[PDB]
Amino acid sequence: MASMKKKGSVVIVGRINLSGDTAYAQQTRGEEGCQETSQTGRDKNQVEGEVQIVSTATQTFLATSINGVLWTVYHGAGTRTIASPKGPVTQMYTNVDKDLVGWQAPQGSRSLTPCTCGSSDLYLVTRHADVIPVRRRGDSRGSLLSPRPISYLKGSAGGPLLCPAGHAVGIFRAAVSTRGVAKAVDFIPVESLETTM
Ligand SMILES: [Zn+2]
Repeated sequence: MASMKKKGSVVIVGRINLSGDTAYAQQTRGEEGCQETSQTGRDKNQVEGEVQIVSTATQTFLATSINGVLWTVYHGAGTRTIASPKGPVTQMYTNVDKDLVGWQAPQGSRSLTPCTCGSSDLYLVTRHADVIPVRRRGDSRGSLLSPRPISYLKGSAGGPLLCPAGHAVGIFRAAVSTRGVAKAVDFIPVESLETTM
């Protein structure tokens, strides 16, 4: 028991910048700093924007701020704390059944607003900063209008589905693939987030 360790914190290691006419990924922490920060839970880096790239020891994925909470998928983060300026921060919300977790959003981050457009014309934002058009087909599913290999969506879970105006419609959870090609996406709708809150 003396040698028993705690799980590391989730660490913010970059962001998906959607502020211009061009989407792009930025790294803010390399692997050494990520490892250190995961162990201490102390992250003194300034966080900015809506969509963060987060990492554990085994996965790199996305987390999206909506209504002042930084949301991601349970299959990425599990029950982990997130590193912060004040030390490790415990989850505010944990729901394995929805594949959804959330922490209070980092100081200096920006939150997306939930979509009030009633829009079914969506855009998926990926960990590689691709913006992929998606037509919504139900509460929690949409079809890719432009096929991608499923490998191209690796680490996009936790990122947003946006409406044409840039409002949050949902959090990407998982893709449906045929012969390696993603044809549809499953997501956690923003209403489900609101209910959890
Ligand atoms: Zn909207």
